[PDB]
Amino acid sequence: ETIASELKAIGKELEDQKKEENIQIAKIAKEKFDFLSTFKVGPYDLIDEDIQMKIKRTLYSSLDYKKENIEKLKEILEILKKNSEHYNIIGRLIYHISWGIQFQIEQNLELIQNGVENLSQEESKSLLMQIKSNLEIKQRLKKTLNETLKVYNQNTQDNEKILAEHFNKYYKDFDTLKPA
Amino acid sequence: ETIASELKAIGKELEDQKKEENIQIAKIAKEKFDFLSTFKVGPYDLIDEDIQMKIKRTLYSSLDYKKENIEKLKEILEILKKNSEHYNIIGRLIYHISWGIQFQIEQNLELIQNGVENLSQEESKSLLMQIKSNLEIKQRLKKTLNETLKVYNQNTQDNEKILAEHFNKYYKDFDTLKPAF
Repeated sequence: ETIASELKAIGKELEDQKKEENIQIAKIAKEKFDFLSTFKVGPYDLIDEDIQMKIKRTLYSSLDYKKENIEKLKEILEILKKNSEHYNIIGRLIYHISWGIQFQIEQNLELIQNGVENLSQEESKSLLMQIKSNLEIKQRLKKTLNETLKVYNQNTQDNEKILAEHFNKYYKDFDTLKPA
Repeated sequence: ETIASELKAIGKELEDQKKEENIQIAKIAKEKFDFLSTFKVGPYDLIDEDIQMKIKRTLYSSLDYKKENIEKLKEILEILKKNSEHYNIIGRLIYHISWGIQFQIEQNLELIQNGVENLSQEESKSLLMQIKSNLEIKQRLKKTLNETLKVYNQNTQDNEKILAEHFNKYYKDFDTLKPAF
C-alpha cells in the first residue's frame, strides 16, 4: 500500500493532536475552568487523574476549549446530577463515551508503537479502519455536544424571559403584589 | 388615648421581629450564604451596610431564613443581572420594596420611640393604620417571593426534563450520537 506507512502516519497525526490538546488542556487548568478535574458523578466517587485526563481530552476538545462552553457543560451536568435517576445516562456520556473513545485511541496508538510489522496484513487493515471509526465518533460527539448546547442555551433563554416577565408583574410596586 | 396603648404594643411587636431577625441574620453571616452582603445590582455600585441590612431583613425573612431558598433567590437575581434592561425592575424589588418597607418601619418605630403622647389623635390613628399596612405588605412580599421561587423551581424542573430526555436520546451509546455529516 503501504498500510504500514499509512498506519505510522495516522499515528503521528493523532500523537500530535494529543500534544496540542495536552497544551490546550494545561492552559484551562491554568485559567481555572477545568471543572472536570474535580467532577464526580456521585457523592463518594473516586477520581482517577488518568481517566479524567481522557475525559477532559474529548470533552474540552469537542467544546473547542472555549471557556463559555465548558462552563455551560458544567452547568448541564450539575443540573442532571441533582436526580440520582440521571446518574447512569451521565456516566454513559462521561465514561462509556468520553473516556471510552480515548481508551480505544490509546490501544490503537499502542499497536502502532509496538510495531506495525508485528501485525498481520488483515490486522493492519482492521487497525486502520478501527482508527478511522474512532475519528468519526469524535466528530459525531462534537456534533451532539453542539446540539446539547443549543438546547441548553434555548432553555436558559426561555427561563430568562419567564423570570423577567414575572418580575415585571409582581414587582412594579407595592400595589402589584400579593393580596391576602 | 388609648390608641396610645395599642401603638405601644404594635411597636414592641415589630421591635421584636427586629431582634429575632437580627439573630437569624447573624447566623446566615458566618454560615456564609449571605449574598446580599456583596450583592450589587450593577458593576460599580456602592454598597451601604445599613441599606443592605434592611434588604436582608425583608428578603431573608420572606424566605424564613431558609439557606436553600436564599441560594435560589441569588440565582434568580444573577440571571436577570445579565441584561442591563433588567437593572430597573431588580432595583424596584431590592430597593423600592425590600429596603423601602424597612425604611417605613423604622420611621414608624421612631415616632413611637419619640413619644406617642407627642402625637395628635389624628396622627396617632394614621400611625397605627400605617403600621398595619406595612405589616400587611411584609406578607404580600413573603407570598409573592414564594410564587417567584415556584416559577424558578418549575423552570429548573422543565430544564431537567428537557436535558435528560435529550441525554437519553443521544448519549445512550455511540450509535445514538448524531451523524458525522
